[PDB]
Amino acid sequence: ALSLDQRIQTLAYEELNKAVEYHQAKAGTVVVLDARTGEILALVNTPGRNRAVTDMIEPGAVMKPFPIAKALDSGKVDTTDTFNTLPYKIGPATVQDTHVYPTLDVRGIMQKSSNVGTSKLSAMFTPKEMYDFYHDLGVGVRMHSGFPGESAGVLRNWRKWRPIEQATMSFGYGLQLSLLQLARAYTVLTHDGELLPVSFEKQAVAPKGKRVIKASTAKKVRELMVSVTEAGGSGIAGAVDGFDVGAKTGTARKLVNGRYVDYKHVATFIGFAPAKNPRVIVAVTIDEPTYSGVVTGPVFKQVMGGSLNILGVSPTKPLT
Repeated sequence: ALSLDQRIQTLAYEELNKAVEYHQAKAGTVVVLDARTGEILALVNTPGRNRAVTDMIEPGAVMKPFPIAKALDSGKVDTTDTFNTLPYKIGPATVQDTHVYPTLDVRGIMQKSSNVGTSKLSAMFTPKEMYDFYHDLGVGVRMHSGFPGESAGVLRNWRKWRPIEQATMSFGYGLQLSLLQLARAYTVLTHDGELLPVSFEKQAVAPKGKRVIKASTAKKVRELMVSVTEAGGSGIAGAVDGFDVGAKTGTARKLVNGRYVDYKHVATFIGFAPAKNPRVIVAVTIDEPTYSGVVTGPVFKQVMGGSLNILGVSPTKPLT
């Protein structure tokens, strides 16, 4: 009475193992969720504990869709609004992007993964507003999936935030989530603005979402996220032939490993497809490979591609 699909589980397992071996990494995880139910279709880790659920990371750039969605959902910004995306200071700290652009619109902020752009969208909101939003996505909240050792992640009390911390949180540092929590947060994008419960049991009743953003906002964000896997986007390595894919990639950071402190870079890729009418969310992490997109994108691409095949979803465009 598990919701896991053996064919997808097997696919995930082989793709993860190939990537971990190839990049000589320390560990890895793949999660596949049903994008409209929250059921787990696959969950695999390298050998040891269930890191997908037990281990939390500072997610980095894969968090950026969320402050973007919040800004659009508020009515305060439009996708065509343009921002100064030059590096800037918060007291003595600098917020800066990997690749510097003088200005980007909201689409460009998504496409190029701008930390400056995201932090400026977040800065339109009070600490309490952003905290309440992250809390409502499930950050720092127990999913009660029925897995033991389930991490709640970390979301610090907004009464303690400095401006720099609000800023870094918008681009995924200074708060912490497990990969399963991250996949679950993505249901806000796939399930028309409502956060779904996560479950490994075959569902008998339709799950009830908790509305976080408008359906129209969720639809717009999934459209923006397509640019990420197209030419000019930071996630081109996880494009899937035949489909439009909304995705993010980034370098997450792991600061806790089981019961111990740690400090490791974690390549991450998460996304959903088909982008207009998503069926599944695939999330991948690979711990300490020895360029996030190039490491995890191929895993994401084969797991997502194979998952859509296995579920019988027709390509929305001719294969190249």
